[PDB]
Amino acid sequence: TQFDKQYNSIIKDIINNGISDEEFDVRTKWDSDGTPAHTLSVISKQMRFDNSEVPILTTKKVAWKTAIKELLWIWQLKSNDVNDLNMMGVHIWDQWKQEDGTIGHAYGFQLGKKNRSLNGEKVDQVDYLLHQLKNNPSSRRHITMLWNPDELDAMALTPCVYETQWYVKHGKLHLEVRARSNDMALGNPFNVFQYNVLQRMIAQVTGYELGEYIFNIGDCHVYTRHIDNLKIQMEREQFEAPELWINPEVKDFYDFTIDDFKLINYKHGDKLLFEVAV
Amino acid sequence: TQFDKQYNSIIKDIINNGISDEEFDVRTKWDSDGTPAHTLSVISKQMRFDNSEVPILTTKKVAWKTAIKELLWIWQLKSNDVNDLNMMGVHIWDQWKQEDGTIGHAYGFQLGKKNRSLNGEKVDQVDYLLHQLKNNPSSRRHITMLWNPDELDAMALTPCVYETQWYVKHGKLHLEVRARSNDMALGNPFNVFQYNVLQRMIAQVTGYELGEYIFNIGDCHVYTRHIDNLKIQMEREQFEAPELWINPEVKDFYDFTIDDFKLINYKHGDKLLFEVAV
Repeated sequence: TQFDKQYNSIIKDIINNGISDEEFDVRTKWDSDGTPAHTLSVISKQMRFDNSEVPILTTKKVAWKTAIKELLWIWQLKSNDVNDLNMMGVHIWDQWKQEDGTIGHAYGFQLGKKNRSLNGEKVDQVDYLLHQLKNNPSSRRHITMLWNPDELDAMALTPCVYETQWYVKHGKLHLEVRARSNDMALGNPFNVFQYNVLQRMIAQVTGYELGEYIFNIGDCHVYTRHIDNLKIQMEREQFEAPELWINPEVKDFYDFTIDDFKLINYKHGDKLLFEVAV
Repeated sequence: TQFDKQYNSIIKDIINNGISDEEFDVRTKWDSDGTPAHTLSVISKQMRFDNSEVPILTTKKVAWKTAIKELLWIWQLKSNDVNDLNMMGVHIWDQWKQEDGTIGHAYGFQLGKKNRSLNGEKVDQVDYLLHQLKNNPSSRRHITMLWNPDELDAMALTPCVYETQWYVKHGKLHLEVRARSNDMALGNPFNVFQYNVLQRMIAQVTGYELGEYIFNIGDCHVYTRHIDNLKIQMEREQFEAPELWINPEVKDFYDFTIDDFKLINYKHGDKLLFEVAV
């Protein structure tokens, strides 16, 4: 399957055929020097996997544990409170916390709203999805959406991976996800691994085998100063994918904890430091 | 960039590798005899066009005028009233008409909700998008969304082609659209033409040239009794694409009317009758 091979192909396309945003007055700067941080981009890319391997990069280490913590905060706890994430030892969302400690009506807040009728009760997007995957498998509407048009102005940030659609065919659960934009050096490897974990989780609790995993990206971009590191990274040895052990005893989506996941035999290349933009 | 070529490739893939829904207790049946109407399907397909020609089939006639009428009702009038569509002489939505004459809070209703703050006024998704394409071209969030999670239960039908993402690069306006599901025989040709017309309208009024046009589909299906006719279509002669004249004098999106569009030199194959699935 291999994520290293697909990722390298998309990166080489951006480097070779990407379009620069030098024409625009960009709002991002390099923190080492205050100069404008420009990117090269391409539109509409897709990565697809058969699930014979965990989609994880071996040419650099992906921060797999943090990826799963963030997934749990959004999908399982359905929280918009950065303090819950701090308690899991995660600090990457601190910059976005509002005066009240939350990120607004974004991400987990959207997955927690009880806005769907089911069995005469009001349930959220997640519980609705869980029920429908088991009881109405052939549905052409198994979708979750974080891009709520009525609440965009109340979000501290708008989500990048904002939707999923699921399909059940012949006992297999297929997942397709979309990101409206992705920084290919820093965000993409993290997001691709993270949603595959979500697919393995839900398939386990709904009773299905793993189908295909498809990850779509609208604006694929890489910052110009990251290009040197990406070129090094593309010449590195690629290892065999590691195994992801997920505790077999978990039967309920809300019972999973960070200790129920383990990556076995994860070999990867040395650390590359990427200049910060923001 | 014949759409005929790309369409025929997808259809062949479905006929050959498609998966049957015979395993499920389908709720659709054939009009002629009441038996269950099953389908073959494939997941996640994509068509891309460079806009050098109008994406329209020539192996059968597409209902181009009706497609533009429904587009204006949803995007320009932003109406959920079937009576408005009947006045333009269109009846394909009558079956979904609720007792108040509307389709609930779907389609046009979502595009007309004043939910975004802009310059001291509350504006809807379409005016917000028009403003942003001109004033914040480089945005990674030029998205419209009809899949509003808070209102799915208030919709008489959930939309098939439910989202768009727009990109502005080097003076060109690219459009990416997604359908969660598409009946490939009856719905896809109509939907693919209809959204390209929207691209041309919007580019004309915002002052950009035409970029790429991408159409993504999640569950791609064809009803089994439609197969023979599709096999016929595939062996038919293909003609050059017609030119689409759009009135050069319209400067405001809200000024376009049906008489501002004319297809010229549209040659296509003879009529094929497809069995109705209720």
